Amino acid sequence: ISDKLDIINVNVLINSTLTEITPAYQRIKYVNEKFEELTFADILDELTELTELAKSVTKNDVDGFEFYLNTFHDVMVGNNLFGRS
Amino acid sequence: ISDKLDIINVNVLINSTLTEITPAYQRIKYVNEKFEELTFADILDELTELTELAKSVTKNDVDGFEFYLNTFHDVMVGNNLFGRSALKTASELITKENVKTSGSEVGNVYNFLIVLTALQAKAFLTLTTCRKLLGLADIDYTSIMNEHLNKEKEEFRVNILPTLSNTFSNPNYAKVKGSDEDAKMIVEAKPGHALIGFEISNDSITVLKVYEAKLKQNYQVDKDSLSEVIYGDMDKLLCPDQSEQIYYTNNIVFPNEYVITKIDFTKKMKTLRYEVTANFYDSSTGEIDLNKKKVESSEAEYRTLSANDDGVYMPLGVISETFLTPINGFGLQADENSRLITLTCKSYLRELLLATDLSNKETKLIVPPSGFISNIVENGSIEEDNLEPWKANNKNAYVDHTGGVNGTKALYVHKDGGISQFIGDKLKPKTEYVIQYTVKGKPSIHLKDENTGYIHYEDTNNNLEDYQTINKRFTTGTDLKGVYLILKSQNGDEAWGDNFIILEISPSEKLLSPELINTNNWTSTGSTNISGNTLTLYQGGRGILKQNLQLDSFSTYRVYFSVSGDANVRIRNSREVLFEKRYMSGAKDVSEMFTTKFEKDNFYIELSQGNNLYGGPIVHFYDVSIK
Repeated sequence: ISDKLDIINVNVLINSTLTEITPAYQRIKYVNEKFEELTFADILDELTELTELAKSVTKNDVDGFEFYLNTFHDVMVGNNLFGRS
Repeated sequence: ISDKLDIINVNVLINSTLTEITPAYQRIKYVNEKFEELTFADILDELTELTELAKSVTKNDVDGFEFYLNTFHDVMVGNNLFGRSALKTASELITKENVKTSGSEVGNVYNFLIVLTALQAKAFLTLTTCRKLLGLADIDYTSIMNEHLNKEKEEFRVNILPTLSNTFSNPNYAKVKGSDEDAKMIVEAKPGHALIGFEISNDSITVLKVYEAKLKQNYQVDKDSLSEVIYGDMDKLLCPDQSEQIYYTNNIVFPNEYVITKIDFTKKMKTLRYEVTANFYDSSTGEIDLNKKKVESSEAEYRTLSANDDGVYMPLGVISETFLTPINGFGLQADENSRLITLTCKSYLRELLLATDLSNKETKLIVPPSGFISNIVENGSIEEDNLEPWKANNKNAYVDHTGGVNGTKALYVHKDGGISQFIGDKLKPKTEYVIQYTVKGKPSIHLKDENTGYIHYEDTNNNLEDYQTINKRFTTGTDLKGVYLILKSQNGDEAWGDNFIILEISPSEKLLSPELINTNNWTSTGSTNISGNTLTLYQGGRGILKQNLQLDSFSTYRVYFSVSGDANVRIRNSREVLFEKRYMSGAKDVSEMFTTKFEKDNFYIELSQGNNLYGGPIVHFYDVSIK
């Protein structure tokens, strides 16, 4: 029973870190997977479809890509409400 | 406490998967539900609103609809921060909360997978529809959709399916009491058919509803061959009521390529004993050959429910995989501490999946129908507003839409014009039938024949202020071809009903018990005399009355004696004994139950009494019989 309780507590802490980090993680993963060829270093179609994305990524907003990067770092280090990393 | 901890851990994992997947899920669900008509294949207003929506859907952003689709797939497969998959946690949950579930774990988890894959497919469909509606260039999302669905089904096949059970039991229970009147049942399928599901329902009378169908490929089912059968003596067979009951529990399991086709319950002397037959089925073709394997309930494991005034808990619900499939195993379990009875079958769904859908093939899985297919009263529920089957004689008694089982269209009657439906042909003579219907008011139902004044079923005088569901049984005996159902109002009042059902229950066979012993086969030795129907052993002689018998395999029998004097009786084999007793002085009358076990060979009854200097007196047997 004590072993089960240890596992449950670890899972609860994982739930907390997920609540904190999952949106930034998912958005970073999507943007990375959708800019592989360009960073790896129909044509006009893909170029326009990725230029729209680029515009959506460099946009300086409260919910911008830079916001998600900074929050990812803060949750990695432990700059949270409760000091968990 | 450990069980509670398991439940809590499963709930925590569900919380994690929710945190990961709930936004994409909600947005996909909303977009799908808001693009139904367009993908189903004020005007300008809705078109402009859906053009704005489409613009909001095809927009390439970090938080676009494609982003949510990709994240949904990634959380389904397990491409997360910590390598957990929504499918694994969903399977864990389902495996835990399978309390009142009708199907198996394989079926439930695969139904979860089906609903999610359908969500994703419809999401891609509405995405393409939006792109077309706006006028943009086709991106052909079929490749991405196929990749996602195939990877998800592969996740399920590899990491989920191997650890799921394929056994399904009955979900619910009901208190019931039945007659111990030597009942018998034979749930049998047509020679070229198989059993695929059962449904036990108890509204007012208990009824079993068995399905049958032909198979095609890899245990698939022929949708153009579904058939139903109804049985009524299911409560009389699984209930002790007054004087105890015995159940021979044993989980028959046949090898693969075999499909159950018959189940014979034989209730002889308060012992419930079922035998199952399984025909051979070729996985490649859809034909079931007449190569049969028969398995019975093993003797050594029987459980007895003692007599109790309260009724026992009999199964209730749909005993069937989430998708109709052949049955590979069958068993019955009984619990005395709770007086529970559970039917538990074992299906082939894993094989069908591994051979078809999980191989990127095609499948048409049939869901257990929640209504009687064999119903002979067309449009009984009266959902189609046009009463083409039914009809009204006089300008009254019409379709009251407000009436009926909540959201339906009931039949109504006011003055003297009754609504009638012709159902004379689709019947049989002297075969039992079950009628059922819900009604409100003061109705009057009659199954009447225009020719001859025979009145099969009649129901009158019922001040049902609220909706009440009547179920009765009856028989038929007349021309039949001129019989039809009629709904009028008692005297002159008004009333309306719905949910008309007339089922043809299969006839129940009476359990025959052979006499087994005849006076003409009494191998006697020593000083002993058989006079008509009496046996006499003389004291002082080393004589005995041995008689050979022929007993079935795992059957039960009852021996009746009326003895006077000191007697000993032993029903036994050469190496096993079924019964043995020396009643000593008192043996006026005695009935004794004895079983056979896995023997059925060289069984004999010995009437004997061994003593030395006892000479003169005699011992007498009367009415010695095995039944």
